[PDB]
Amino acid sequence: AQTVPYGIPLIKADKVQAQGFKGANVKVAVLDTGIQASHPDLNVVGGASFVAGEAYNTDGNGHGTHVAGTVAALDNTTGVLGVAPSVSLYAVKVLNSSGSGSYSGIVSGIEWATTNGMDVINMSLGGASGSTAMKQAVDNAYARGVVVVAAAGNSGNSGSTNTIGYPAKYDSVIAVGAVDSNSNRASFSSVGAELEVMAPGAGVYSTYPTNTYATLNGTXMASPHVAGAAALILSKHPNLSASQVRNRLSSTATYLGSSFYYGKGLINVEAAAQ
Ligand code: NA
Ligand code: NA
Repeated sequence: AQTVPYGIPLIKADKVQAQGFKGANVKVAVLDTGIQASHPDLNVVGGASFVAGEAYNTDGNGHGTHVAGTVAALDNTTGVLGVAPSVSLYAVKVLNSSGSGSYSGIVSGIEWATTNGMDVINMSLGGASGSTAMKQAVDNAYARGVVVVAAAGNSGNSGSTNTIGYPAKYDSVIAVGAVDSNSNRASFSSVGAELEVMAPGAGVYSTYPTNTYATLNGTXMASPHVAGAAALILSKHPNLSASQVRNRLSSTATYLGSSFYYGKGLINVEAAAQ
């Protein structure tokens, strides 16, 4: 009936859901291409669109629905199961159906999340360059107590070259890498002095536009696993500042190898929310 993607047990998330920690009442914004609100295995509680011509509750591309799915697909008997099934999900469309969006459209997106009280902000987007405003936008969301998690990048390792992208590159933002189901790092995963943790990214199955589920690859898939893990930790220890949460994710991580390719290693929501 319900499929449990490899990532859920990979990061010990299933152990936490067992204790009864599902991330209920935690507000999480997915800053992506929108979310097919009508998907049965998903429940968007609200949000906003900073993209012209399209509401936030529609996904013209598929990316946003897949990512939102990894964070909180309903713990029911249909489709998949997400990392934090009881999270209050927010669709913040800042990327058009082509998967591209402006610095401003994104900054506005981040601005809305903080002002509207999201405890976690997920950004599975990024590019070769950043912005003075974007930098400011994330440092404040963070100073304001939100957990900003972003995708590291699908730029492979170009030697000793830093392929980590923005917004990830910033220090107030968590740069997530990608591992397969074997816990080995996936080839597309970006390498850099900023790679912070690794989460499932290869062959991630989740909800997908027009009431179905697909398998995709990318650090974009890795990212909603830590945003999902932040949610469980916060549901367990509510009065935990963003920094404490950030620390327990990295600190407790399962070492796999060199931090330039792994950061602190694979995550372990169970050790983290301890
Ligand atoms: Na489900
Ligand atoms: Na960062």
